[PDB]
Amino acid sequence: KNSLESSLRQLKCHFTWNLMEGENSLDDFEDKVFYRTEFQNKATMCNLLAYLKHLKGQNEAALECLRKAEELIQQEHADQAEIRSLVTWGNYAWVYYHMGRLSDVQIYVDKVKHVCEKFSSPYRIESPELDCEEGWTRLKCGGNQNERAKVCFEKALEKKPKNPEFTSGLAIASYRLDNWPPSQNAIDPLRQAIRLNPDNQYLKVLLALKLHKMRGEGEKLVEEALEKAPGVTDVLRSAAKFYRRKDEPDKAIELLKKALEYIPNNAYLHCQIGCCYRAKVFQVMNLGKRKLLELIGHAVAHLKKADEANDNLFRVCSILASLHALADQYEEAEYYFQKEFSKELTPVAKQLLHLRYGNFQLYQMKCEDKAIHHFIEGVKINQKSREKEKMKDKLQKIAKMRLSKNGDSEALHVLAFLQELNEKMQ
Amino acid sequence: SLESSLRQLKCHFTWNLMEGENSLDDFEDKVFYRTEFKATMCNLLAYLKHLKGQNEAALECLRKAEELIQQEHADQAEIRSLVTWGNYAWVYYHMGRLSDVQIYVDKVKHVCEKFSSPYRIESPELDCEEGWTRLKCGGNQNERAKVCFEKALEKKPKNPEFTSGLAIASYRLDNWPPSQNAIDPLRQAIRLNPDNQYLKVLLALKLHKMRGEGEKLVEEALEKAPGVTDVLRSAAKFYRRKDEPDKAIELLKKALEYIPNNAYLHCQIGCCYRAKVFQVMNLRENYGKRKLLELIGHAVAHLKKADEANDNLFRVCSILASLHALADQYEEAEYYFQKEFSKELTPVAKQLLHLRYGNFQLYQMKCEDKAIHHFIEGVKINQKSREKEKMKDKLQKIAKMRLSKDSEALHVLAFLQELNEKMQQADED
Repeated sequence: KNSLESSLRQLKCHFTWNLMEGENSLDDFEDKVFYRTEFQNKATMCNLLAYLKHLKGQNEAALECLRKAEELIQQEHADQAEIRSLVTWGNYAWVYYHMGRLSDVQIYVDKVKHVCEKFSSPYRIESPELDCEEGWTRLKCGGNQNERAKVCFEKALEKKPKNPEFTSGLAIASYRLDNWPPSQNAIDPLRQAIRLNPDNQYLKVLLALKLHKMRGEGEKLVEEALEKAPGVTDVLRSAAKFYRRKDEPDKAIELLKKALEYIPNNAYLHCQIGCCYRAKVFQVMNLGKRKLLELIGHAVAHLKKADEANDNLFRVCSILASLHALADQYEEAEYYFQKEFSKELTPVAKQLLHLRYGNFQLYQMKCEDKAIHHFIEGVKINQKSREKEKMKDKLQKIAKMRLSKNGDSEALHVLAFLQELNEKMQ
Repeated sequence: SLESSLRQLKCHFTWNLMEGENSLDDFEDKVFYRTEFKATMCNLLAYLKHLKGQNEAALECLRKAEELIQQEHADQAEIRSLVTWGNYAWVYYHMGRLSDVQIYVDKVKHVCEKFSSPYRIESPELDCEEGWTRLKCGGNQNERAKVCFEKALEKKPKNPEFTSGLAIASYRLDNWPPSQNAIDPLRQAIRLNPDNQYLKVLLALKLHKMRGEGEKLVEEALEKAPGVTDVLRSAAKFYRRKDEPDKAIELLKKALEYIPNNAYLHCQIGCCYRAKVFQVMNLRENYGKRKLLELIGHAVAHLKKADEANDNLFRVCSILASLHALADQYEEAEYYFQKEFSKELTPVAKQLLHLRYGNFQLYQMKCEDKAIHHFIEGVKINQKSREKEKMKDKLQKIAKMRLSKDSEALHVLAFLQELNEKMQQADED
């Protein structure tokens, strides 16, 4: 008595979760997932890949994944496949429907309906009104209970968008969530989790990293985790992070080299390691031309691969630029500086860029004039930053040393301008 | 197990609402003071009374809630009534009234069979899978992925995997705090709810916080609903933020009429009088002292009702202290200072305090010795802040004086120079 769609809308699977919310870009999202899947966290994999291929218009190839998934489901979670396939089947249902295939869609809505009548609880249904009655309860509890409350109102609106009550709920919840951001007492469930799964070494590295964030336990946690599963890339990846943060670049570079052997095209890996080489450069400078030249070479090769993979996910041009700068490569430096200006930029960052480039003009190039354009355009940007305040100090310096020579006319404007900002603040 | 199956019913007993609360009193208060401001209400309450052994007391609200639901939703009584029944059943189980328990479960099973969807099922393994997926998309799906594993634990608590999920979701939400759009949902909800003035005030507070229409919204809601406390209370916050506290105070006074003794109201109005007490001081060209004191008198009385009601929700001793201090009624200032020290406090707060007190001890009280102790202790604390400096600084002045007239102070210079030693090496970095 109803559109085959309306019925498909009620199935639980990837199509009915809402995974593209706020994803401006399907290529971005495709790369973001393909790069993350190279870390072997299972069959949920094949479903996520299917969902994408469908979105890429490759429906044919999507079935290819759904199929490999229900093979994994049958072999490993084998004794009980009926409930484990619920989403895989509903993904089939949706893929076929987009292929205009009414016949198999119907098959799978059947394999679903069956397993659903067989394991249905006589205790709990599904409801917008249930999710809502709960969201109000949590809201009236308040505190960390309001984040769970937002989801509640979200879940009630997916089914029935535009409702007045559920929308009240969402709005109040959200306002509270923006005003008083929730506390993540993660350190606990990480502990509970490690208790439950000692074998899983990834969990240990997260305890180890969050401890160091809230500062002996950590170092041992990572060493156990590195000891048991050196190969597992989630472990190497996040271990390396651990050491970069403890100012141990060699340990991190070593780790990430190892992970790269497993998946040598991973962009997150090239980015990470490039950054670690960059961390060694500064450290070395703090504590030699061939080494800087060779090291700077490394960071550059790696960051280039990330920038080439996906310019939006790997915003790495500033760094490549300041890096080509150290190596006295001034042409490359330019190329990458001019590339950062074309892209989107938080006023905050656009400032840091004007400063960075300004200094590059001021010290590397002979052009103080160019430097001035940026400190100025950088300071006109209304963001309270140490960077604005650093570019001020510099423009006062240059305007003064100018009136030193000729009491010149242009400076008398910059000088006043600046003095107009100091008087206000206070 | 009877309980194993009572986990399968959606009711406050399975919402795990006490997660992160280590005091039941603080909880019952937060809730009770917000209930001075509904079927949802009676159930929440029923849950409270139960939580305090008063189970016949809980059954009461439940009967009332049910009665109320039949009026609001007579046609939907059986579907609205789900949550209530699941409470009934749990309450009875905790009273050992097994036979009445079977009755409310028997009602729930019938309703569920009647209304079950043939396409979807609620399952902890279907929440877990979704959680893993959202986890793998990352980003904003992270908070949504936490709930998924949580939802899986309430249904199936103690599982290795579901907790693994929850661990990781939670690590990442800490690392990368989700973005929070609230401006859209509010306009969308105001349009959909033209009679709920509260939303309008909320939107106004979010606008002004992004700086007009701010005042437009508030004034409409005020004239549409001059008796709704949610509205009066949030409008007052608006006007304080606006800096025009005087209107704030007037609103709060109005809300107080409806609820004489609300600790939240009192704390809020109290803080307002205090904001005026500052403002008055800045002009300083005549008001006078006889006026400060009329105002200090007002704030102190309202903050005191909150302190009395709660010493944990209303952490208002540091404020009371420096309020009697300005007053010159030092004896009282002692009390609130003594109480503040003997309480859990942040290292940074315990500096401010060492400071606020150090100053007190120097200027009004004339004990130079005592201040010295605190500036010392507040600088010994391993924290970095503006107050530590203002504090190292007062020990600079007072050290120099001892040099000019003991030699003890020479060591106050040593530690001083010794401290600022390491510090400059950081600024250069």
